Amino acid sequence: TQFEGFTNLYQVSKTLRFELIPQGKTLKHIQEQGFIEEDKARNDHYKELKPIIDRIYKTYADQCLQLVQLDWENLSAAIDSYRKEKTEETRNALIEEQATYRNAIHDYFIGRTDNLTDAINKRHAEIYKGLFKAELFNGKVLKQLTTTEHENALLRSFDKFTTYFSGFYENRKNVFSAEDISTAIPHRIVQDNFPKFKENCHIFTRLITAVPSLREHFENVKKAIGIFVSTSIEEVFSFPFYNQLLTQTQIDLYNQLLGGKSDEEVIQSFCKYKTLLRNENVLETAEALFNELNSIDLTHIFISHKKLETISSALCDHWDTLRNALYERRISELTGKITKSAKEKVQRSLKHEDINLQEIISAAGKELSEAFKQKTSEILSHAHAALDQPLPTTLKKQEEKEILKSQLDSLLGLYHLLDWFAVDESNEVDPEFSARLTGIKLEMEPSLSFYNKARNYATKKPYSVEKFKLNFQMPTLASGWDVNKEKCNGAILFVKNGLYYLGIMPKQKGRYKALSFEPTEKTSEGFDKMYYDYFPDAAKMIPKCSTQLKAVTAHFQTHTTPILLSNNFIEPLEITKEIYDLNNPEKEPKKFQTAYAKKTGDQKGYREALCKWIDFTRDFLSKYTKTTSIDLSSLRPSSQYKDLGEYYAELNPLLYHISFQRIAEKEIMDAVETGKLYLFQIYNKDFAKGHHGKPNLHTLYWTGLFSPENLAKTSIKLNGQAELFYRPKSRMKRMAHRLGEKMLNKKLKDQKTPIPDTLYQELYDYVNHRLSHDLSDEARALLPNVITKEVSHEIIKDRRFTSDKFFFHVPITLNYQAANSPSKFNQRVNAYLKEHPETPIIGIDRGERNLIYITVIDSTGKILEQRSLNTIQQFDYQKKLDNREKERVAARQAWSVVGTIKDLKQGYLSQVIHEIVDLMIHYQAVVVLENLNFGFKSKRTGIAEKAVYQQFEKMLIDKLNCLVLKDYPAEKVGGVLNPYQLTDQFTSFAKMGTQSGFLFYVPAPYTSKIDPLTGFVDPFVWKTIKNHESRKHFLEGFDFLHYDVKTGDFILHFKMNRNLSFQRGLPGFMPAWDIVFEKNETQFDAKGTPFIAGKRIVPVIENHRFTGRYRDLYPANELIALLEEKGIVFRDGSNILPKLLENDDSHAIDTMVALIRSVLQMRNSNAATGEDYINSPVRDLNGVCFDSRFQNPEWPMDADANGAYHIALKGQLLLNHLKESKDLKLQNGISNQDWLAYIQELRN
DNA sequence: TAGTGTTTGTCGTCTCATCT
RNA sequence: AAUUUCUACUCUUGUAGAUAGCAGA
DNA sequence: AGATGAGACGACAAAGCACTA
Repeated sequence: TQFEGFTNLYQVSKTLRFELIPQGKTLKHIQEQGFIEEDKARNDHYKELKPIIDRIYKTYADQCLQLVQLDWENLSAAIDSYRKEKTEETRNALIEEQATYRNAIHDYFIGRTDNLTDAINKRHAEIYKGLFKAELFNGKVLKQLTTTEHENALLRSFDKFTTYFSGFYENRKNVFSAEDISTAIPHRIVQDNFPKFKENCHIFTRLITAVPSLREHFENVKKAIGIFVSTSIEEVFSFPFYNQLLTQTQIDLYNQLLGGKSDEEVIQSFCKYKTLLRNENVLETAEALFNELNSIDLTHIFISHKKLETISSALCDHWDTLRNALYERRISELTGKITKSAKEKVQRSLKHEDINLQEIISAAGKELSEAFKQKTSEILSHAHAALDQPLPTTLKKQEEKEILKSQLDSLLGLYHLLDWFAVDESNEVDPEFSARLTGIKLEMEPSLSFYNKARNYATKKPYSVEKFKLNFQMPTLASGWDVNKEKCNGAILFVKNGLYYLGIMPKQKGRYKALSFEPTEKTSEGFDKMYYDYFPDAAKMIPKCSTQLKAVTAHFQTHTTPILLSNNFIEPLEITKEIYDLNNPEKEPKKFQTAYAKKTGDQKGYREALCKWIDFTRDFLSKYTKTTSIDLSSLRPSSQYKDLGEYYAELNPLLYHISFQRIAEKEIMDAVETGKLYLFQIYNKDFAKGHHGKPNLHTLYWTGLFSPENLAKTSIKLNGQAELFYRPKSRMKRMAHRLGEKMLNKKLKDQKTPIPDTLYQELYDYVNHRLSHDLSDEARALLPNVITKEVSHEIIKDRRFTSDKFFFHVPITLNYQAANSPSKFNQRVNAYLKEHPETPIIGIDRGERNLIYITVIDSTGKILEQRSLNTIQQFDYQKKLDNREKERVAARQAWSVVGTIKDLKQGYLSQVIHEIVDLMIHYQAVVVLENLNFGFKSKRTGIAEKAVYQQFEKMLIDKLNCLVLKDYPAEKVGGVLNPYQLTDQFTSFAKMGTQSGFLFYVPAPYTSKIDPLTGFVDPFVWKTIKNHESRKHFLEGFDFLHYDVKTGDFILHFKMNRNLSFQRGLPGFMPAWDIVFEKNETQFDAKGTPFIAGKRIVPVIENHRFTGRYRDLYPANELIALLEEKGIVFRDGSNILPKLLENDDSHAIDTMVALIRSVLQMRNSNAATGEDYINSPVRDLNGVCFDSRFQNPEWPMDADANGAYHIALKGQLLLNHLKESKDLKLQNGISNQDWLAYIQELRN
């Protein structure tokens, strides 16, 4: 099983795009006929027609909801039982009960409810059937039903033209669906409004029982308005009335009984919403609510569990403190022998329940109240200071964009604060507080969309990529390329001197005139027209065109003798009665399908019927008009065919064929001149006259589609259903590099270091002698290093959108001869890997000093190669460009900068995809990524968490589904004819497992802070130790600390069976460890650059601000300094820890604990001095601790090298587990304990 | 009494309940 | 600063890589 | 928690009907 055998496995479809350049006078004819303006009127009638069409849905849905009468008592009991017992049995009971009620509403729409009679029930089915297709435009559905006359007009306007309404049809199915989707009407009734209405009835009866005078008072309010005159106040708070609360007019009356594109558009709309917040006095109402919390009962003010961790991180040291403080106080009030089961019950309770504010204060201390008060006034003051601050006049300057974002941050900050409180009625919420909070919470709700709408207004490019499809009054334009359907579709392809032209023939003067081109000899100069000949699928076409004809069926039903067909046949086709009888039996399993043989066993009759059917099929192929000549004899004899499946799989490729015939140039040019044909050259900058160099992949697909070898034997299919588009020019400010100016390169003379953006713009302005300001000192120093360029020719920025452009979307099917879908791809991958035990591993990790780092390991774990992918094609992404982008973010903190950073990240990951696939193909290795489910990356990494990287994995999977290398020849596997198929088709981010073809996924955590020589990891959770007694207990856990006089290194023997309270719970292998304090000698690497052994970089300066700045540290030096200062002897090699405890000095003990933490900190980095390395605090079997500063080629170079290398080892673990296991299945994830045990057993 | 302009044929994969 | 169009770019009226479009979040 | 199973939807030429002479 060669690695090159992973090709032609399953079909893959791609949609190529091209820009159509009108040829000759075709643009003049199109403008004269007004096809573009009519299509613009069509796409704009879409929005005009959409509300008109919605009248049908609104009316029909409203009419169906008027007859709904249900007993909601069962649904209420399922809601009560789930709130009563929080068990998974009551949850599934409620989920099923909701699905039952949703279907009860759905049966009113489709007409399958027992509550309505057959006459009414069947009338709804006749409407719901044609409710999501072209029957909306017939007026038939409207004839069953309510509309303006403009409706008739505009619905008649898309008759036989419902293509644009495709996705819209799905959006309307989401409205009437019975599934548990929030877009639907049944879901809104069952799971949204009824729990609200059910809660309203409970709030009502509780108030009336406690305060009976409130009953007559509520009744007076209902009578004084005029709503629900036939219904008393007790009945509107009873379940049967909810059946009359299913329509908007009734919902509006119910709610009223309770209640009584441009720059200036964002300023006028926000200031209108902003000035509305003053009149409602929502700030004064909010400031009054949070002031109530100082005196009201806080046992009924509840905090949402979904926000408790966020509040803990915003008001306390960590996210842990609140959940932990509540845990300790609840364990403090348990009864009897507190087992470990009772503790786990308290843990699980804190994950999914709302905590009242009093229990939080009683468990966290008075310092939370001060944090709650300070944070509340801080947010309220910023929102108060932003409502009176006026917006600027325009968004032209960045200083004016900043104040708009600043005021939105204050508005979103208050909106964030209000979502701290639980909204669900499951808790005993305060009467007045919950009403006043819910009021201002809903009045601050539009501020969230205003934040996103405003950020999108200014994080958008100056373009306008909006386009509308062109139909040319052709309902099925470019639907199929077949020559027979050429007249009905009107779309053909040409090719001339290597240039591909698209031609379409519009209707002539409102009528269909067919252009009959005359083929000539190849010696005649002219175009070459594609003669697309197709026959979709024999399995469906042969019965339809031969024996499923209505005339044939009628003749056989009425008459018995065989019939002859002389229509659409070169020679008449003889059809017998028996072939029809076999194709039309009295049982569902026909004798043709394997089901008959499976359920009967009559193999002889099965084979005889199959042979007769195949003979009839061959005769039909011979006798049919279009297939009479297409190489029918190439098939194998009919007798030995096993089943119809293989015969059709063999016959279908032979039916499809593409041929080219020379057509005189004069005829095509005269057709274009007359207006009968619209020529369009297909252009993608790879057909330009200035082109030189390897082309795009889509250009290669297009070229190889029409290659002679592909024409002779199909491998790329030209599918139908093509589309044409048109993009109006969208220019708002035209800038170009005109002749005589001076262009500045965005790179220095080294061609790898990009200029900072602001410095580049300033230098470009200065070079053209058009800068008023003097050059800055840094810019002046940078100027000698930059290279400027003269303008040879004009270069218009964003020239793509300075003129109207046509477009052509054509789909292709790569690997046409393969199967429709992959069949157990992972099993084949595992078989290949098992049969090739020496296949290397590729590990990819996101570093911190580089965006993407990769290391490849062989079967034995040796590093074959470690490379940095932060520089691609002579351009530094991480070390230079992303650093300047981050500096610009820190200097301004705008939105457009963040958007540009995201776009740059996406582009860089695209280049990384190319590099990864290149390395894959070179090494024939299996690539191991990291699954984003487990762990998260620190903010120091260049790549974000799960946002950009997760899309990168999907893009890599898609690339490897059909991988073509442009340097490879077409014939060789990997070229455009035989692409590599190395991964299964992507389905979903959650659905993909630990393996996807040659892509493996291993858990992210525990891959970087690991000693590559020993597998040692820092076991202590330093956040646990806080007090002096904790430090004493931690320090007394270790066995001894004796100073080796001969080597000058301290040895701190530690056993994993100690200090379990401070460990992370991962023993692994190696029960005992020997932590070593390296003597600070100056070691030399391969390059000879000196470095101090044992050097550590620590950020601990102050307890809270322990990350302000990194500090140098050499643990041995200050260890011996402290020992000398404290008057303790250590040169004798005696134990030191008991002496330290005997000294009982808090400063010495705290410094010792800090030293242990620092020495156990392996990854030491300092961006200011360009330092990033890992130092092992323990010795391996060789007797030396790892030090990446030695730059040993066989060991990781730096910390990112460590991460990538250990990801590769995790992938190797998975591969070895596969190899040893008999079954071809990969273990679902690797446990941290299991991985640690494996690596520590391997290293030791 | 023609003639000019949407449905069908069966097979493939998806997609919600479901036996084991 | 020139792109089916997205990123980065310029000795090269273009370069390297990626690119499955339609409708809608 | 992996299955089978009924039902629905994509593929596209050509058969085959809705309007006009």
